[PDB]
Parts: sequence; C-alpha cells; structure tokens
Amino acid sequence: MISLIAALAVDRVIGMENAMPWNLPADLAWFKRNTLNKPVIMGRHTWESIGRPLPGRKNIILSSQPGTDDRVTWVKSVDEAIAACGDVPEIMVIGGGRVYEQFLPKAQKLYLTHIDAEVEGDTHFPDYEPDDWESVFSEFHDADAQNSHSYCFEILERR
Ligand SMILES: NC(=O)c1ccc[n+]([C@@H]2O[C@H](COP(=O)([O-])OP(=O)(O)OC[C@H]3O[C@@H](n4cnc5c(N)ncnc54)[C@H](OP(=O)(O)O)[C@@H]3O)[C@@H](O)[C@H]2O)c1
Ligand SMILES: Nc1nc(=O)c2nc(CNc3ccc(C(=O)N[C@@H](CCC(=O)O)C(=O)O)cc3)cnc2[nH]1
Ligand SMILES: [Mn+2]
Ligand SMILES: [Mn+2]
Ligand SMILES: [Mn+2]
Repeated sequence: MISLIAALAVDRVIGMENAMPWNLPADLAWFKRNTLNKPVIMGRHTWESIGRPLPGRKNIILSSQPGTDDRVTWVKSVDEAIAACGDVPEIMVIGGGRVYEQFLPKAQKLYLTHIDAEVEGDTHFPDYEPDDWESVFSEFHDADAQNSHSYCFEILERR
C-alpha cells in the first residue's frame, strides 16, 4: 500500500525556496509517528531540504543522477523506488511536489495536515479530485504557545 503524507498551507502551498518556512512541532511529531519504521520515498530536492537521513526509517531518494551519500538508497524511477521498499505493509511518500504528483494515482491513503497559514510558495500539493477520497479521521487543534497556527490532521482513503 502506498500512502502520501504532507502538510499544506492555504492554497495547497507546501514549500518556498526549497524550505518550509513555518514551524509546527506538533505536526512534525505527527509526521514522525506516522512514518517511523516504514520506508520513506522522497525526491532529491526534499532530501536536500531535510539535510540529513531520517532515523528509524529506510530513506529512498529519487534522482536521475548517481547518488552522493551511501547512508540512503538512491533510485532512478518510480517503479525502482517501490521495489526498493521490499515487501512492507505501507510505503510513505514524503514529497516534494513533483514526487507527490507521480505517486498520487498509485496511493490508497493520504495523511494531510491542513495549516491555517498563508504562505507565499513555489511548490504545491497536487490538485486531487475530492470525490475520490473519503475522510476517515480528522482532528483540529487551535494554536498554542508551541504551535503558532491552528491545524487539522486528516486521513483520507481512496473510495
Ligand atoms: N509541506 C510538506 O509536506 C512538504 C513535503 C515535502 C517537501 N516539501 C517542500 O517541497 C519542495 C521540494 O519539492 P519539489 O517538487 O521542488 O522537488 P521534489 O519532488 O522533492 O524533488 C524533485 C527531484 O526528484 C527527482 N525525481 C522526481 N521524480 C523522479 C523520477 N520519476 N525519476 C527520477 N528522479 C526523479 C529529480 O531529481 P534530479 O533533478 O536529481 O533528477 C527531481 O528534480 C521544498 O520546498 C520542500 O520544502 C514540503
Ligand atoms: N505533516 C507533515 N509535516 C511535515 O513537516 C512534513 N515534512 C515533510 C518533508 N520535510 C521534513 C522536514 C523535517 C522533518 C523532521 O525533522 N522530522 C523529524 C521530527 C521529529 C519530531 O519533531 O518529533 C522526524 O524524525 O521525523 C521531516 C520532514 C514531508 N511530509 C510532511 N508532512
Ligand atoms: Mn521503467
Ligand atoms: Mn514483493
Ligand atoms: Mn495562521
């Protein structure tokens, strides 16, 4: 099973200048809980944005060019990325925009955080078709001393 996980600001913005400008510790904790002990697939730009391997997960990086770090696994196509995960119950695709576009048609589940923040961005989550997806979990949180925007954790499953 393939799943996508992402945090979206207003208008589906996910990034700006290869960075995520906000800081929501509660959402990073949610990301960790839902990805730990699973393979994560990311594109090269997102690898560079994170800047290090994510511990406790098999890190698989898509790039058309040879890898430059043997602490992670490098693959050259979507099918190779999936194969490199092996026989696991759930593969987590962690972006960015161009990678999410390619894996969305193959995904059964979306883990989306909707952040009530306006962000100038240059990267968006794909414009998926809402009729294809059932919301099976949603949990709203107001802003607090640690998290400066309100946010909604949602899980959607392909109908
Ligand atoms: N808010 C969130 O949830 C979230 C999550 C992830 C990322 N982001 C943000 O998203 C932005 C990065 O997204 P992006 O769209 O620019 O880049 P991306 O999807 O991370 O990376 C694209 C790169 O991945 C490689 N790639 C993708 N598909 C491939 C394929 N089928 N075969 C081979 N290589 C492939 C290519 O690398 P080569 O050029 O080396 O061939 C391509 O240039 C950053 O701002 C980051 O902060 C946000
Ligand atoms: N909901 C969601 N939020 C995100 O921030 C997110 N980020 C990415 C890509 N970028 C990043 C950037 C940093 C870390 C990171 O430092 N994660 C730690 C945090 C642990 C914690 O704070 O409790 C990790 O071990 O996962 C993960 C992904 C992809 N999907 C996402 N999905
Ligand atoms: Mn092929
Ligand atoms: Mn198999
Ligand atoms: Mn806000």
